[PDB]
Amino acid sequence: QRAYANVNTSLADAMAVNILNVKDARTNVFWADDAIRIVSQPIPANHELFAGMK
Amino acid sequence: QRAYANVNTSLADAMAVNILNVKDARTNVFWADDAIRIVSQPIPANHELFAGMK
Repeated sequence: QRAYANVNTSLADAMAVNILNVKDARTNVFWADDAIRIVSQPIPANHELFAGMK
Repeated sequence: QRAYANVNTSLADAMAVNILNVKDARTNVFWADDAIRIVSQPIPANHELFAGMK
């Protein structure tokens, strides 16, 4: 399990939480291409079961 | 404009109007033909948005 470590230390008891967005700002987004996907499934309204609608 | 004048005299200030219905008698109507226009227009139900019906 320790082979998957990312942070160097565990959360302590009294640790203060910093807030990185202090002020309103317009974002700039960057990623490696692989990170985001779009999953899409078809909706079968062409099936025999729907005979009313075109 | 005077070509359209159908009356010899404009309305005075104090002038007696005369209502001609003193009784409930049932009408007898006469007109010169083409005095009543009947306007018609189709209802377009054949459109593809209506496809769920004949």
